[PDB]
Amino acid sequence: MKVGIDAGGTLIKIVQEQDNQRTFKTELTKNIDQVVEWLNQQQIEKLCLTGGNAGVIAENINIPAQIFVEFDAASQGLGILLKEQGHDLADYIFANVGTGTSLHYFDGQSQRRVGGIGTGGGMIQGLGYLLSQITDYKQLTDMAQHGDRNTIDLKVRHIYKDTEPPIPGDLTAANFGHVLHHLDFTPSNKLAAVIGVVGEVVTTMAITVAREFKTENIVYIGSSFHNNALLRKVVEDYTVLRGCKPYYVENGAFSGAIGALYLEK
Amino acid sequence: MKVGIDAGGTLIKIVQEQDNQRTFKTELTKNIDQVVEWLNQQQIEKLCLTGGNAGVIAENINIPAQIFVEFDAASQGLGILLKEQGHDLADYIFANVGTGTSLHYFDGQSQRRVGGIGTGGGMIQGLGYLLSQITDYKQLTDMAQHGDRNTIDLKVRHIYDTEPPIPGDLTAANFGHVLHHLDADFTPSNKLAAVIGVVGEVVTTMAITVAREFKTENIVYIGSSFHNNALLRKVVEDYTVLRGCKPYYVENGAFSGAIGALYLE
Ligand SMILES: CC(C)(COP(=O)(O)O)[C@@H](O)C(=O)NCCC(=O)NCCc1ccc2c(c1)OCO2
Ligand SMILES: CC(C)(COP(=O)(O)O)[C@@H](O)C(=O)NCCC(=O)NCCc1ccc2c(c1)OCO2
Ligand SMILES: Nc1ncnc2c1ncn2[C@@H]1O[C@H](COP(=O)(O)OP(=O)(O)O)[C@@H](O)[C@H]1O
Ligand SMILES: Nc1ncnc2c1ncn2[C@@H]1O[C@H](COP(=O)(O)OP(=O)(O)O)[C@@H](O)[C@H]1O
Ligand SMILES: [Mg+2]
Ligand SMILES: [Mg+2]
Repeated sequence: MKVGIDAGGTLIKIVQEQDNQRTFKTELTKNIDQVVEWLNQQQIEKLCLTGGNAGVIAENINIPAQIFVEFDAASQGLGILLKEQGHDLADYIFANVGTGTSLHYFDGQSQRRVGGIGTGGGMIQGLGYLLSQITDYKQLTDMAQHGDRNTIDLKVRHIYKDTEPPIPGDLTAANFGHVLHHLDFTPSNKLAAVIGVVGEVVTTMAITVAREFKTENIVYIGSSFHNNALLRKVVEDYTVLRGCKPYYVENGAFSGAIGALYLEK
Repeated sequence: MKVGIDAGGTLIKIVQEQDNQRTFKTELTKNIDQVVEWLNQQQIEKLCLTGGNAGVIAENINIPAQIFVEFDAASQGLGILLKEQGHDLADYIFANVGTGTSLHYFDGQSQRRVGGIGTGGGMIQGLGYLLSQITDYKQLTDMAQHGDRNTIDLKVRHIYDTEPPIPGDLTAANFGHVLHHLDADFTPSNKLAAVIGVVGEVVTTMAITVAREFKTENIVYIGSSFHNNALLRKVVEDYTVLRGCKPYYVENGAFSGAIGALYLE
């Protein structure tokens, strides 16, 4: 029984490894006390930790464990998942959309963090609550899927009216830029708008560093995508529209947890 | 007299050259017909137009107008103002924070658009409205200046008693602290500071990124989004300096396109 844990800002991602068969488990970071409780009802050969709240588990537990830096673990665990699912990428950008967003360039050998931005799942939840007073994640994201962004977001065509614009008319020109023109807004529409801006910024920054480091492959991981097809859709379609190849990975959110186990030896 | 006009998504910038004197004027883009009726009264030697709404002006007036693309006009005006204000820059990014944001790299001889994002002035107004119900720009910005982002934004140190792999004071996630502070009723000022906060962080991030890519330490910020918004300017200025780049703000920078259309011929 080997256990990899990525204790991040919002979710604790738990990977158990036993007989080459891995099981996946997730807890809220708010419930970190229940993860410690659970760990001590377990027999564990090796415990491998990563992410911001790894210290909290490390100090509150009796058994020995080892801490690894999340950027390396994510990069190592991601690489493992990609290969198992049939993707042979000599290089790629990967964007880790957790509570916040961290961007890395994997050159084929190692990773380097090339950027980051505070627009992630934290903002989806945070700004989502402020606009809808919903706290429940499933409730929030499900509702957002029905949303229409037309009355909230402003497109290039809306600025350029009938004159042909210098860049595609369909692009978002300003997020939340149509609001002051439609003053006569449902939580669906508002929540979809929040997810939309988060998506478009992440994709923008991803595509920019992808171009900077001369690769067309962009991989998107993080729990921010779970139960949120709209976010996934917003990211993939713009990646494609800029001539890059988006990649999604099953259990991609557990890259840090798996990478920790791999970094351990 | 001579008249240059940048008719944008939110503001119409008007530069009047008469008797060796410049007059800088702003009218709301909702009042475009009003601007049109003013142009028809006037004695004008040369009318030069740019921006998305330039076409609405041209088809409604009774004199000829020369139309140019706002990217080329913005660049020409900015290079004029820069040289006039003592600046001798070999190369730079210029970040145009208008209704939306457009990023450009000036190599010495010409500009090329290197990216954009819909986080800008129009987001500040629309999103600000949803969180406060304030539709008056001046009320919106004034209110936001005394805002405190502490209880709303999530920093890197808050995710990590551990030493983080990147500086702890940085924003990890905008609005990422909201779920932790549910009990607090969030003041309009504090919410609006965080709106301005995320807009400033995204644009500055992208401008720093493209600056690194095109190998320039100079980033010139323009656009009327900075008008009456010390917070935005500060957010953008401090983080540009934070990342080892030189930020430049230009007197009449928001009128770059209006000036530049008069000198693009
Ligand atoms: C911190 C962390 C690695 C933690 O991983 P996780 O818990 O999985 O989200 C991840 O959230 C992250 O990379 N967040 C974004 C950190 C970042 O690169 N911020 C730059 C955006 C920014 C731009 C301007 C800023 C600023 C911050 O602080 C003040 O001025
Ligand atoms: C269009 C315009 C030049 C108009 O000038 P102005 O009125 O001076 O702000 C300016 O607002 C601008 O550059 N806006 C941003 C356009 C852009 O580069 N968008 C990319 C961000 C984006 C990312 C993903 C998207 C998307 C848009 O559309 C849906 O999918
Ligand atoms: N069951 C859930 N509870 C809360 N947030 C969730 C859940 N499922 C997905 N999320 C989303 O995932 C985000 C966290 O993503 P993750 O990659 O786990 O980041 P971290 O490593 O910071 O925990 C949340 O902010 C939210 O947008
Ligand atoms: N008088 C004003 N009324 C409304 N918004 C203003 C005003 N002055 C400055 N702004 C801000 O500047 C933005 C417009 O910037 P600008 O560069 O003029 O954009 P555009 O070229 O699209 O008109 C607005 O979205 C708003 O945030
Ligand atoms: Mg994480
Ligand atoms: Mg403009």
